[PDB]
Amino acid sequence: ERPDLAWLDEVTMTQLERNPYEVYERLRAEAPLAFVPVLGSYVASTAEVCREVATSPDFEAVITPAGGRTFGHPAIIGVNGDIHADLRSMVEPALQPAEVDRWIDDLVRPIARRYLERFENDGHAELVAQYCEPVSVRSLGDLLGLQEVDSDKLREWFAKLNRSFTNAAVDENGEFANPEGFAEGDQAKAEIRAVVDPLIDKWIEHPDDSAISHWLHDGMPPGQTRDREYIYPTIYVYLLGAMQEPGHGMASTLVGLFSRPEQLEEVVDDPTLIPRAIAEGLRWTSPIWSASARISTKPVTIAGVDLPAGTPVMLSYGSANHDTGKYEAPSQYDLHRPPLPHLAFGAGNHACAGIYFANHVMRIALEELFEAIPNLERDTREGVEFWGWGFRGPTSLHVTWE
Ligand code: HEM
Ligand SMILES: COc1cc(C=O)ccc1O
Repeated sequence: ERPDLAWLDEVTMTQLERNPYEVYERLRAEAPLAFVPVLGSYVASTAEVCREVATSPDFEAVITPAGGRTFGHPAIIGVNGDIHADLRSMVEPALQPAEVDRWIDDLVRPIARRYLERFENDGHAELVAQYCEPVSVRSLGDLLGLQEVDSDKLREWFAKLNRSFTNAAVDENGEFANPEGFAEGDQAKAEIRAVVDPLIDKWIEHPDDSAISHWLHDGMPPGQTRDREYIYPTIYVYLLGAMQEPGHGMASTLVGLFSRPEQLEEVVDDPTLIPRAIAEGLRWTSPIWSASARISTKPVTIAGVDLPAGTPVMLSYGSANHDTGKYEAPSQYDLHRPPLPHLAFGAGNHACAGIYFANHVMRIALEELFEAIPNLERDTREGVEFWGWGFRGPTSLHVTWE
């Protein structure tokens, strides 16, 4: 409908999944708020527009259409008002910094060592499947009370939920172009129910220190628990992004450090630089790249576009984190980039609830990896491909050493 952006009519879903950065570089220059036809939504591409929409009193949370098809109601990312306040109060206790500091090291460090012990003397590894994803899901899985769910299964679940959640392509009429692409999401949810329903049965009668047991019990009147149908969509929120993103973050940080070998050496020599390395990794390839959204609650003007009430806007934080109005040569990883705010954890009342936990998981994992394999080198015989528009990370990370 906007004549000068008619080229957007020819942008494809596959192009956005394989490499969104060229289209979004054009968006940041041409139309920081733009309707992208294949996504069927306005998209915010710049840091200023993303932060404004995420913090605006004239917007509230909404799930993307394929995200809502995948999670249903009430997913913590998609609700507001009293329901959102309750779900935030439900998830926040185990994520409080003072609480995380009590146990995070005894949680993640033995897990990192266990996975490292399986390959640290091999001279070769694929770090996404052998280290980053397992440490991420095993840490969170244990925290949640899913100790008896294998890391293989947790990784399978987040991969299926990922593809269903981001099955965003629509046709001329705004209908999903790939309706069959939700089926594996439905299959994942059905498997999750068969595993987690007996655990919830047990936690209702015998609460313990698992996070999901506390989601059932915390803040409730005596003898009551939150209904499982009320909490399952937030369980799915965790079983996708909370399981997937710390692994994406550490893998992307490693890819960035490999691209700057002098800086990889710096960090191996001085592991106190790992937090700064991770912060730049999250900016450089944001794990949650364009998965969240808001909806206007009143008519509002953003980036010169007059939006009616009820207008969804996708927040492409991964593009916002390459805003050249903020950063110099953002496409390059640079450990020594001057520390600035970034949007990889979002903004506003729906900003990431697990920042402190997530940074610790990534930090400890990289600490133990560099301790165990200080001469880590990237297998330059194999390339690193990134995939994903909603959630983005490297599909593999082949390394060698010795
Ligand atoms: C590097 C890892 C992670 C990244 C980059 C990340 C990023 C994000 C982003 C971008 C959002 C949406 C914010 C917005 O819409 O403005 C979000 C929401 C959320 N994240 Fe994180 N996340 C990570 C890990 C985690 C972990 C490990 C947990 C839980 C232990 C978690 C819990 C949540 C929750 C509960 C929300 C929903 C908040 C709400 O809607 O009120 N995240 N995250
Ligand atoms: C923290 O987990 C999630 C976060 C988001 C943010 O947009 C979307 C789906 C998720 O599962």
